[PDB]
Amino acid sequence: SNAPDNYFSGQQLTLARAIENGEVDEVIKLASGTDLNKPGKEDMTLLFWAVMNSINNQKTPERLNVITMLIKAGADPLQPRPQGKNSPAEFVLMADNADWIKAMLNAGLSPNAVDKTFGKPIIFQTLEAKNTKTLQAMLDKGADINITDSLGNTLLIDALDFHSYDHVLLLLERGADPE
Repeated sequence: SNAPDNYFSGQQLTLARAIENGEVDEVIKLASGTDLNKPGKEDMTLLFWAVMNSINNQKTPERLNVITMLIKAGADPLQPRPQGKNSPAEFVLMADNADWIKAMLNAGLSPNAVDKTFGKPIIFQTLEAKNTKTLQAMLDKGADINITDSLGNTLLIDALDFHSYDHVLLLLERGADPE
């Protein structure tokens, strides 16, 4: 049957079970003596495991706090996956709401962070979301609204180019430099 044992063994499996249980104090305890960043099987990581298991109407605030506590303990929210697949922070910036990114910003994720594969500001991932909530979270936490990619494009230029009007209008309302 399907269980965290699909991905993890040993001390990582013990911590994956505490994550699955939404047990914040036990996660805090186990994290110290667990390799937080070594992938398990199928490229699964403990932090991706915490993002998946947060989707539960039981103990929801505590399950978001498990994400925060894993990052404070040294789980890397910017760790890439193989073959150019993205990090937990980049992944949750495309989501329909900002609960995940807020849990990571609460653990000291920089709103100006760049990805470790390509060096792109992770805030560009918000332009892929269906609404402006993750961009609002990053700008609210003090992201540079005028940060550029390697070719000098801003969030505003990219949003205009794709006709992502809701993102354009939020960026303008927040004072994004149009030149």
